[PDB]
Amino acid sequence: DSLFAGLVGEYYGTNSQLNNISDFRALVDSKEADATFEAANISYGRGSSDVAKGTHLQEFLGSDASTLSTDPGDNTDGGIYLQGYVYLEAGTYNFKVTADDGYEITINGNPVATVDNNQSVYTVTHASFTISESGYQAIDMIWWDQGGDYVFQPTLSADGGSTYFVLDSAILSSTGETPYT
Ligand SMILES: O[C@H]1[C@H](O)[C@@H](O)[C@H](O)[C@@H](O)[C@H]1O
Ligand SMILES: [Ca+2]
Ligand SMILES: [Ca+2]
Ligand SMILES: [Ca+2]
Ligand SMILES: [Ca+2]
Ligand SMILES: [Ca+2]
Ligand SMILES: [Ca+2]
Repeated sequence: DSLFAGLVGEYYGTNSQLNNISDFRALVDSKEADATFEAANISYGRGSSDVAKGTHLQEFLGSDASTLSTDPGDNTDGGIYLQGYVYLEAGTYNFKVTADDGYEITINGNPVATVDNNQSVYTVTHASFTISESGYQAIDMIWWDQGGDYVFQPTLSADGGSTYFVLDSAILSSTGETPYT
């Protein structure tokens, strides 16, 4: 599998409505990804006029779009599924996520940030969680756009919410091996 400083990204589009996490996960299950990419700087958007139309996905992904495997065709609705590893020291953390529409982030298989509905842009400060052992932790994310505006910026705090960082190539690994890229 390729080793890079990022998460493995998949994009899926649909012409059905995405109302909630279940709907997007079912879309992921239903087919092969419409495009793959390397998610090395997970701060996407904001934009307008549907993520799944035209070149809006490219604009949304920005700095990560040069790794797209293809340019998807138009759809009404769409979203991303990211998976891989993140280096975190043992301790307490919490996410603070800005998004339109919803999303779910899991670490070591456990949900740590959830918005199970559509929404115009909103920032949630999520509850803390603990990491028991320093190292590369498993992480995955889903996010979608039902239409209209779109943005997705998870940030993470290690210091009780005083400072937050974007998850990017400093700490992400596609396989859990140390990237030297
Ligand atoms: O991007 C849109 C936009 O913000 C709409 O005004 C809101 O109602 C939707 O839920 C969201 O998807
Ligand atoms: Ca699939
Ligand atoms: Ca396109
Ligand atoms: Ca950008
Ligand atoms: Ca609203
Ligand atoms: Ca829709
Ligand atoms: Ca939207």
